[PDB]
Amino acid sequence: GFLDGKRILLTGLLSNRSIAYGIAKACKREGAELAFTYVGDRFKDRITEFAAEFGSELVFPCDVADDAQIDALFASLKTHWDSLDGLVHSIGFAPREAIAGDFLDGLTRENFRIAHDISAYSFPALAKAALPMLSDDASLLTLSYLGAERAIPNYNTMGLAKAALEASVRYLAVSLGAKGVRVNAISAGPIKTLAASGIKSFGKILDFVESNSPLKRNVTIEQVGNAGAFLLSDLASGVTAEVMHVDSGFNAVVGGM
Amino acid sequence: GFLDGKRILLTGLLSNRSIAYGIAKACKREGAELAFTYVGDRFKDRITEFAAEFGSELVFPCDVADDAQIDALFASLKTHWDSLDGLVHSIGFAPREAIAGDFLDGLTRENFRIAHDISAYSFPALAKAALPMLSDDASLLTLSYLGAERAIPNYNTMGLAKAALEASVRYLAVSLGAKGVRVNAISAGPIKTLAASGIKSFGKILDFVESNSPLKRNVTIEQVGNAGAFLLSDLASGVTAEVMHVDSGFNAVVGGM
Amino acid sequence: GFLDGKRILLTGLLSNRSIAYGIAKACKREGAELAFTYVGDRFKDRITEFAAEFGSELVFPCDVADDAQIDALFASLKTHWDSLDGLVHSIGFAPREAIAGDFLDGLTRENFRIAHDISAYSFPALAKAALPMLSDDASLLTLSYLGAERAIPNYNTMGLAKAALEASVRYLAVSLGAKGVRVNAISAGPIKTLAASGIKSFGKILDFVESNSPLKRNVTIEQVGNAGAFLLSDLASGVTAEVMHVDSGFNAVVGGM
Amino acid sequence: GFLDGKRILLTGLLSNRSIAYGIAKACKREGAELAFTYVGDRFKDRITEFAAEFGSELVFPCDVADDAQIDALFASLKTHWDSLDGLVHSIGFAPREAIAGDFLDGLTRENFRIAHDISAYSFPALAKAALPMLSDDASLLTLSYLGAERAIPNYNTMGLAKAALEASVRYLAVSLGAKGVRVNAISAGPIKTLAASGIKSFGKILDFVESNSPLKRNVTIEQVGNAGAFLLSDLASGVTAEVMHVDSGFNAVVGGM
Ligand SMILES: NC(=O)c1ccc[n+]([C@@H]2O[C@H](COP(=O)([O-])OP(=O)(O)OC[C@H]3O[C@@H](n4cnc5c(N)ncnc54)[C@H](O)[C@@H]3O)[C@@H](O)[C@H]2O)c1
Ligand SMILES: NC(=O)c1ccc[n+]([C@@H]2O[C@H](COP(=O)([O-])OP(=O)(O)OC[C@H]3O[C@@H](n4cnc5c(N)ncnc54)[C@H](O)[C@@H]3O)[C@@H](O)[C@H]2O)c1
Ligand SMILES: NC(=O)c1ccc[n+]([C@@H]2O[C@H](COP(=O)([O-])OP(=O)(O)OC[C@H]3O[C@@H](n4cnc5c(N)ncnc54)[C@H](O)[C@@H]3O)[C@@H](O)[C@H]2O)c1
Ligand SMILES: NC(=O)c1ccc[n+]([C@@H]2O[C@H](COP(=O)([O-])OP(=O)(O)OC[C@H]3O[C@@H](n4cnc5c(N)ncnc54)[C@H](O)[C@@H]3O)[C@@H](O)[C@H]2O)c1
Ligand SMILES: CCc1cc(O)c(Oc2ccc([N+](=O)[O-])cc2Cl)cc1F
Ligand SMILES: CCc1cc(O)c(Oc2ccc([N+](=O)[O-])cc2Cl)cc1F
Ligand SMILES: CCc1cc(O)c(Oc2ccc([N+](=O)[O-])cc2Cl)cc1F
Ligand SMILES: CCc1cc(O)c(Oc2ccc([N+](=O)[O-])cc2Cl)cc1F
Repeated sequence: GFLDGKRILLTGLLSNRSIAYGIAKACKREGAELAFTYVGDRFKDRITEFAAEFGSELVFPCDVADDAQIDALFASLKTHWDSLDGLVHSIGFAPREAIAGDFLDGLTRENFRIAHDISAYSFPALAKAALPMLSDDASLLTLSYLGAERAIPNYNTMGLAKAALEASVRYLAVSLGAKGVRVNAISAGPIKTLAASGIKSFGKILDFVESNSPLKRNVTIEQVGNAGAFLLSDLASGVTAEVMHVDSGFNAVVGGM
Repeated sequence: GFLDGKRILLTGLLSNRSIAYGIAKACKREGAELAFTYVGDRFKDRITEFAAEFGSELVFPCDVADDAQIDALFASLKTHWDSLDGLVHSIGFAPREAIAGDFLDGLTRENFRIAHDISAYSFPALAKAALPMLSDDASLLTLSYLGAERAIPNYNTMGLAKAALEASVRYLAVSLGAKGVRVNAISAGPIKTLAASGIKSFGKILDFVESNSPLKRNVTIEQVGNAGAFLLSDLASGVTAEVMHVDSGFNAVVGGM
Repeated sequence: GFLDGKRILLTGLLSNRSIAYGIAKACKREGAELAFTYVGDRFKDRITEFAAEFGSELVFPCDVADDAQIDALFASLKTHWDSLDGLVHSIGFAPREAIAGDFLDGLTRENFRIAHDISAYSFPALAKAALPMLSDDASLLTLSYLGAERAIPNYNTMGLAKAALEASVRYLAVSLGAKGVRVNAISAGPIKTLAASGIKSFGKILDFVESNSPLKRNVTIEQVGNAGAFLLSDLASGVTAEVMHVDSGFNAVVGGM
Repeated sequence: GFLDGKRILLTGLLSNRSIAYGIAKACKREGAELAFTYVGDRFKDRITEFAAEFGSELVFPCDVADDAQIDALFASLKTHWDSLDGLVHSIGFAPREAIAGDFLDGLTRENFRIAHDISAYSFPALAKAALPMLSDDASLLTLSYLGAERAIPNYNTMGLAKAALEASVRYLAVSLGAKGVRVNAISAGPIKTLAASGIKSFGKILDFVESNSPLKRNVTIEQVGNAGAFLLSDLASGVTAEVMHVDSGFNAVVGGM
């Protein structure tokens, strides 16, 4: 495949419906060797199962809230891999209040801090900790959503955080690009993942993009996965600082009228 | 003037070159009554002078790092004003490291947190604390910069924070808009303010927009001020969730070639 | 007013609901002297009435399909006015087929040509013919719509034409900016004008932005007019190459979900 | 490869440095069968050579200025191919005057008409003529440039035309998407093609993106080609109405300062 020999670390694989799952499958299919992170010892066995699914026994703890775990993640990976060619950042969190109902009602200094810490800061944080072992053609990929660009109901503080995340893509691209490293995001359409249970009225968004997107269909983790594999590969050698929509074209319309 | 009888609170007036100074002058010129905030008792007298300059004796402490000062700000203002028609958010900060040289070198969890806390969170925080006394036609205005949209050298972590700030404009507009309140930003071009001493190679950016902007000239606080007064006024009744460039058109070109 | 002594030529005033009507009223209110164009002798008397409404007896024929009328327009104006400070381009047309139903069904080389000729070319064409008599602080303004940025049902070929029009704003700004002349567009929300009778399901768009815009209300020609007056004035001295949304913030949301 | 069995028609292959050449190579490499168009009998033999290079004897005349040639193109192709899976639109033209020096100096009704006719109209025109034989998973791809989004020196009227072209991508995506067909553009960085000899100071743009792009290098037709192959493939099943930058990230920075 077009990722033959590429070694890629994936965060955020929580279930078989996770976006990271779809990316993992496409990457493995195209020849990559994979490693995975998880959060909390309670989940080690589940991720080891998932990892086995993709021919991997490389799983490491990483709570991105903790500097020590971020550094220890790459120290551990480094015992197995001399170089890292790909990093998939598929991680996000905000307190339920901060993504329910009215934007201001859920706004507190702490809710803001946590959302931005986990959902935005963590991406350039992992990039920085990974840097010493990044191959010169490495590719860093994060996941965003249209709520970064336009106000979407309930998304609220996550929208602010995703806006900072997309900006981080641009600044990381400049910082790491001289070396040859690329940094991109996929702005994915809604997909029924575990995280989607967080978003109130996820169902309504889903119906709405099915009915209004140019392709008149929702995207799948297979589609987001294949797009991700492309960006992580040398096929996308000329692409950096890009936020690529993989959402059936929904971002490009005004729907519902 | 077109702000006759409007009552407007301005943050961020640090000197006579501050963007807030220019906005204040244009607002006063157009008939507004003004109030001002300041940071630290060491600065109370300077701001009282500035305020006197605009026919005001209404100055209040507000360090946006402190929830208690934010709430006390509007409690105090409320003893003088029954309603608030305008709020100017002209406040920003990042640790010098986070805006010098390479993006990653200056990246730390704490530098990130502080930049976003002060430069982004503070805007919807003030909006929320002001809400009870906002008139139905009130207008909230913040200041951003092109580094939010595109990577600019040295701007670094401030770029991430300004990206979150512009997103906050959109979500605030939805939250406060039913009531009739508008929320906008001006993305201003470079202006030799005290804050600009922070940015390394501010001089180079300045020369570059003078030479490459369509108007072949840098903007002034008078120009940004007049634009701000417009947005704060009923003239801009149909305008919300907008990031308006007041930068001699520089954002719209690719210059230097 | 803030347009005291400015002399401004307005195209596209077809009725008292025209966007140009609202702009004219705001400009006159702020002190401008106005002149108007019309299309076809059949309409001379109606426009003279409208013009009288704003204290003007300056009306001139200009079908923008005809080079000769464009040049004769400014030759005639020049007999009355030594200089021109403002130009309002509020003109658009596509064959009904090209804006009904499916984009491709209405697509023909000729429909395309006409839409772009009238709706896009005409703006920089008038700018070029006006140039010799433009004051150094003159301001050129055109009207666009969100269909330029995102696909909207039925808008079709007009969307392509408005995209070219907004690009023309940027290139005109660079061409005319050295001299000091500014060039901008207002992307207006839907307004029940005569032109709106063209757009099938204008009613549905109208309801939809009322229900989904942050301000939960449609814009008025008074609002678009005041925004236009601002851009045409020295208040907007720092603003060029800008497409300003005056649409109750609708562009900034994803609505209907 | 990931285009196994896909049948793809490419326009605009003029030389071995053409962007279409690079796309053709990547498509053939990934398993596609190709067909080609050319302009003028004088060029039939050159394109037959090029086509032989990619294992093809399918070459057809198509001057996009001529409706009859557009329809005859697909009638002819249809004698060889039952279905069409991919279309590459890599065609552009403006009179030299319209892309030299000042935007207005080169502006004439005819120069405008020709640029938009050839560079924009031709894309949805080919899509419409191809429609009856398009497979349900077909993918249409056109080539654009950053001058569509921001004013670039000399690009002038081509910038207006490319703006209309990118809009056409969005409207075509909605029109053809119900069927399942995708429509996208690649906004490519500068590449020393025959067409680039048109652009005055192409050399300066080239140096400038090498020095300022995040990757600090210019893109190649190999890079644009691989990106194109991806978009034309089922790998990009979730991607439509997208303008993908393949320009070393240059669009995402403000350079030169
Ligand atoms: N699901 C969607 O519709 C969607 C759409 C667009 C964009 N995005 C984004 O895709 C990414 C992946 O989410 P998903 O949809 O696959 O849901 P998911 O629940 O399957 O994955 C989310 C991941 O976030 C991780 N996470 C949360 N806090 C963490 C922490 N402190 N440290 C490390 N990891 C942490 C979880 O472990 C989980 O694996 C997210 O960034 C999300 O915002 C998702
Ligand atoms: N100066 C520029 O070129 C420029 C350009 C574009 C955008 N912007 C922005 O304009 C706004 C105003 O900055 P300026 O250029 O007028 O410089 P300035 O130094 O005159 O104003 C900055 C203000 O930030 C305030 N501030 C910092 N920390 C604070 C805190 N914890 N609590 C309350 N206030 C605090 C300062 O008191 C000061 O008044 C900023 O948001 C800046 O990012 C500035
Ligand atoms: N009405 C809306 O909702 C709306 C919304 C957004 C943007 N825009 C735009 O605002 C502008 C004004 O339209 P309107 O809404 O006020 O409708 P309108 O019918 O009142 O004005 C349209 C004008 O186009 C003029 N026109 C058409 N062909 C012409 C030609 N060959 N030469 C000279 N003039 C010609 C007409 O004379 C008319 O005055 C248009 O550009 C329209 O696209 C309109
Ligand atoms: N070369 C670049 O740097 C560059 C950069 C960004 C975007 N784009 C675009 O890429 C596309 C391809 O151009 P290129 O760079 O490969 O140069 P090119 O000269 O190799 O290809 C241009 C093609 O335009 C075709 N063409 C012109 N008029 C035609 C007509 N009437 N009918 C049919 N075909 C016609 C030519 O035959 C030629 O094959 C163009 O659309 C160009 O605008 C090019
Ligand atoms: C609306 C589509 C959508 C967008 C997303 O960013 C998304 O991911 C998350 C959403 C919320 C949280 N949280 O609050 O903990 C975490 C994540 Cl990872 C899921 C989605 F369904
Ligand atoms: C480059 C133009 C420019 C943009 C700005 O946002 C700006 O404002 C600040 C910049 C840095 C800090 N700080 O680090 O504390 C604070 C502020 Cl308020 C000044 C500028 F000169
Ligand atoms: C949908 C909102 C909207 C957008 C517009 O541009 C608009 O103006 C026109 C629309 C169509 C034609 N025509 O085909 O002749 C002309 C004009 Cl001037 C009206 C609108 F109601
Ligand atoms: C500046 C980079 C660049 C952009 C392009 O669109 C490009 O293609 C063309 C440019 C001009 C013409 N013409 O006038 O005939 C035709 C084409 Cl196909 C070439 C480029 F070098």
